[PDB]
Amino acid sequence: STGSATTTPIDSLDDAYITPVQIGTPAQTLNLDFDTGSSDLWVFSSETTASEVDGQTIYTPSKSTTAKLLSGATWSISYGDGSSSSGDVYTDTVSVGGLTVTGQAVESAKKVSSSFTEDSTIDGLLGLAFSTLNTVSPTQQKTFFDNAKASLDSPVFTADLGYHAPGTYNFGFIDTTAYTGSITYTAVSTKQGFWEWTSTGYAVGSGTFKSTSIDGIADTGTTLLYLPATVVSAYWAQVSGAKSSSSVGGYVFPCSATLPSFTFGVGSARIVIPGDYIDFGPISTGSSSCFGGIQSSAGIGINIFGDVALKAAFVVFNGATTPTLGFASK
Ligand SMILES: COC(=O)[C@@H](N)Cc1ccc(F)cc1
Ligand SMILES: COC(=O)[C@@H](N)Cc1ccc(F)cc1
Repeated sequence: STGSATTTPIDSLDDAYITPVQIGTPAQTLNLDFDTGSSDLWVFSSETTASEVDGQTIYTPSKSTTAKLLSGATWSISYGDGSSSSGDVYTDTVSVGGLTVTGQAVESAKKVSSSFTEDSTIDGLLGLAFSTLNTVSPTQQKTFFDNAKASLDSPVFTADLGYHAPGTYNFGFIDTTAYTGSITYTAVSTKQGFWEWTSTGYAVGSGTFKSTSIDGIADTGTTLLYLPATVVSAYWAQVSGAKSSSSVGGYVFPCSATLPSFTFGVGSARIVIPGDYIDFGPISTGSSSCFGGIQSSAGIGINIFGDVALKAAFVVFNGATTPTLGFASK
């Protein structure tokens, strides 16, 4: 089997991407944020505290003839920005782009933090990291990909995120028309439960490539590219007037600037992020200070190849017995 679904930016900055997901019988379609940096499929629901729902579409398990309470199971998750959600668990039929999993754990939110409530475009998350990170207790549950894997034509999914435009998540096949050149594959560490890999270096604009190992994760749920402070300083030094602002929370730059590209290495291959992908617009409405799309990871504890990086590539998440990642230009 295979599946193929379009993923759409939630706003004009590509803050995040939503993909329609069919849950239950008859189908209830929710727009979920496919997250390769987490392993829970959770949704706004008829159980979510009413004051914490503001425009999201909800899953109502009582209206699904295939929903079953997973007795005794609860979940609770906290993310990198400090947001969080928690609740109980149903199993139900879940389909993405024509690919159907029966008995998928659908984690129903009883509580969500304010950043979730305040975003009306995200109806929940669909985790695509390794199932070892799933938070369901006392019986950990498998991700949608883990459940689908054995049925797929090939045990892979691909992320093809658009710049200010829709893109595609495919399951079970590699669309050879969706990229240019060849796909370069690179080793993955599954020890921490993420798609963790090592970039071979970087370049700023037309500058020389610096060969240096940068360990990080391929995170479709993260908006920005978070890299070591040395790398980030080298990038922003090429933008006149750019500076790190403690009050704003990162590097800002004059909105009048033209940004240089940023290249990252994948083995001997190179992925080029155009400068425009690094512009996240005014820090507040009407400001002439703009927020940068490359930021320091120093306060995180790991480097994160988020959407800024991934949208410059066609990315293969190869879930074979020994997982690997593939990157191609496009
Ligand atoms: C960090 O929160 C999220 O990822 C979601 N609320 C999506 C989102 C990300 C950034 C932003 F400026 C607006 C929305
Ligand atoms: C740092 O982790 C992240 O931000 C994503 N991997 C998870 C995440 C996705 C959407 C959202 F609204 C909040 C958090």
